[PDB]
Amino acid sequence: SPNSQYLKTRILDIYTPEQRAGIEKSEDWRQFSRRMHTHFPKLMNELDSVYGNNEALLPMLEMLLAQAWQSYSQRNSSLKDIDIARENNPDWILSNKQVGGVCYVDLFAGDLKGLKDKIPYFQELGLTYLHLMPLFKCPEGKSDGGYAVSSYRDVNPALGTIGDLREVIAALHEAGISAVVDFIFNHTSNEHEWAQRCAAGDPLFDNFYYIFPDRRMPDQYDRTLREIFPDQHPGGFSQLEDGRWVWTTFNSFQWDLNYSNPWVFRAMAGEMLFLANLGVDILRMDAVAFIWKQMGTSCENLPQAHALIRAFNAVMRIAAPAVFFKSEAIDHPDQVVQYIGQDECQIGYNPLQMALLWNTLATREVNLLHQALTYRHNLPEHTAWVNYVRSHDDIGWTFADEDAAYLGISGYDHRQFLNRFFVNRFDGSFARGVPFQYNPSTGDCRVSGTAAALVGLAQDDPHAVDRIKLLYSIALSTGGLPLIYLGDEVGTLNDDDWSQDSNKSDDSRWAHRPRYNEALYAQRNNPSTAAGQIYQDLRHMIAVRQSNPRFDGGRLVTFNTNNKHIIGYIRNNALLAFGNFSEYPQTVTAHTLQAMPFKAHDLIGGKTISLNQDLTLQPYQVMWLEIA
Ligand SMILES: OC[C@H]1O[C@@](CO)(O[C@H]2O[C@H](CO)[C@@H](O)[C@H](O)[C@H]2O)[C@@H](O)[C@@H]1O
Ligand SMILES: OC[C@H]1O[C@@](CO)(O[C@H]2O[C@H](CO)[C@@H](O)[C@H](O)[C@H]2O)[C@@H](O)[C@@H]1O
Ligand SMILES: OC[C@H]1O[C@H](O)[C@H](O)[C@@H](O)[C@@H]1O
Ligand SMILES: OC[C@H]1O[C@](O)(CO)[C@@H](O)[C@@H]1O
Ligand SMILES: OC[C@H]1O[C@](O)(CO)[C@@H](O)[C@@H]1O
Repeated sequence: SPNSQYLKTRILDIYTPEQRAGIEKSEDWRQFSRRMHTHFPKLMNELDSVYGNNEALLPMLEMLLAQAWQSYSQRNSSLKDIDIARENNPDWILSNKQVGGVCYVDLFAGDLKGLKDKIPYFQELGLTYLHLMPLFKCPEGKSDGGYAVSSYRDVNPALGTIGDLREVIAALHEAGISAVVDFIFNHTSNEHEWAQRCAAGDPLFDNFYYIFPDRRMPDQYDRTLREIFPDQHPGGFSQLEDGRWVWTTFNSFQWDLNYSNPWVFRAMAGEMLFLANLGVDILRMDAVAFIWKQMGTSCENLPQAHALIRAFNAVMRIAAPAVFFKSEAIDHPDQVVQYIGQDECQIGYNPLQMALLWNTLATREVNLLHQALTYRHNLPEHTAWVNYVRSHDDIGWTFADEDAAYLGISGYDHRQFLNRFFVNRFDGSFARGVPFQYNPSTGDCRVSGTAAALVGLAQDDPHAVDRIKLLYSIALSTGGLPLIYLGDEVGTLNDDDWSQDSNKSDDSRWAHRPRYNEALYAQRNNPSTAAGQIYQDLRHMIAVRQSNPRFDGGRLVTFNTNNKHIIGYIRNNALLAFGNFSEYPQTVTAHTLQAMPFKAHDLIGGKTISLNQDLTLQPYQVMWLEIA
């Protein structure tokens, strides 16, 4: 294997002697050379572990490093300042100052210019982080909501131009907001030029996808593949018009890229560098689990998938240090956490906490949540969870069966209950969700619907507003970067017309992708409305989180409340949080509170609470007590 010094000398061979002397004395080359020294051994090691003695590895690597240098050279000086800042502040992601939001540009603001016009609202809300849903060109009609990408470079013209996107990112940065976008690197649309040219037999795109002559290998693979959208097709493959079969983990119009071809890694690393130099701060690594395949396995979470992501990480450390990764792994918690590492994905979605928030609202019992917060919350140094309540996707019940079994809970039976409960097929349920991907072969099902729909706001359940507050309080205070599904902060309900659009009617996730509700946002400062009640209470929690250092960092210790309905945990040995998941009043006894200070200020309600007597919480009440 080559060394960084050898490879650097060859990078420079493209220059005339006169040009080269100038480059070698330059600040950019000095920084690039330093980062090569520090980070190239990781890049080489990870790529070696995946591709081994492949003839194409060294030529690909040299091509990639040449691109990395050109990319860093071209990179804007303002971005190079963020590179340095984050290179010397790896824990910026862990600051209590960070609060994120996510929205669709079209649904929330019409187009990119409209989105730029909403930036003052984002500042008003206190956001420091904004994830914009897939922005680039995609098939007309059905595109999995933009996740079938036809071009990584050309903006969806319904949203505007690449110039509009540049103005948005600059305007976000001006407003103190990180720009977060998707890196959809497991698959492209079937209309992507790479896909068309690969299928057409263009030798330049040979082996860019997984294409088979018949069902022989697809049948073998399907013995062990999980079905993500069983409504759409069985197993992991779809048939082309010419009779061949292509790997399609997701929709039939999403073709899995073939990372066993090192030139595919190179191609996507080039796409990553392009996004980096737009000034993107965080790339959401979509479908991380699926980027390596192996017969006889689930073709999820394989060692090479992790190694490739670590290879991508090294490329950013070399050529765009400001760019961090957010892993999307929605799976068993033992597998979710493996993507999170300073050298892999520095942050990642926390589906366990999210799913168990909803679980706890249904059961009223904090057992599973307490277990998760006790044993699966704390992370390695320089990493963080992204804690959330809802997303653009369905809710999957991804708690661990093994964990549940310790508590005497059958995972299978419990999921059957949660699914009935949240689609209003259980006596007395307050939830108004919609099924998503019921799989008759496994009994698995997921849930669609907005936060407000799932807590009972559609039917004006008097507890709905407080339920929303409780859920978000936990995401905001457990430690990690909280992510608001924009629209939730004014109680936005389902798009009840989603099923009438023939492009959407077989995908119930569209139920919880409503447009910006002008009527609700107009009432956000009106305490007489649900919208204003939700907004003011969420905004207050955001303000407290961001201003109070007791929330800093990602670590917590749970507190045994001795009440099966009340969750408790402590931040920085200084903030004691209680959340009541019962619709009835619930007490923490004076006996349970004996070790605490005599009195404590509650940041939620603003009163001084006596801890030497029984503490009774109203239904769904949250308390944030300063105990140091
Ligand atoms: O200065 C480096 C050293 O590289 C040698 C070739 O062995 O020339 C290479 O570097 C030049 C300057 O970048 C290139 O113009 C040339 O094409 C490349 O072969 C020497 O010529 C040079 O001294
Ligand atoms: O049920 C409403 C609506 O949802 C769509 C597709 O998302 O199907 C979902 O609901 C069906 C009924 O339970 C499930 O069989 C299916 O798996 C689920 O995705 C439509 O098919 C349906 O009309
Ligand atoms: O009927 C309600 C019960 O159904 C299931 O058994 C669930 O596992 C349990 O949590 C719930 O209380
Ligand atoms: O760490 C400081 C951070 O605060 C922000 O404004 C919000 O993310 C970032 O743009 C900046 O890098
Ligand atoms: O740090 C918080 C501490 O400060 C006080 O208000 C006064 O000492 C205590 O009641 C409280 O425990």
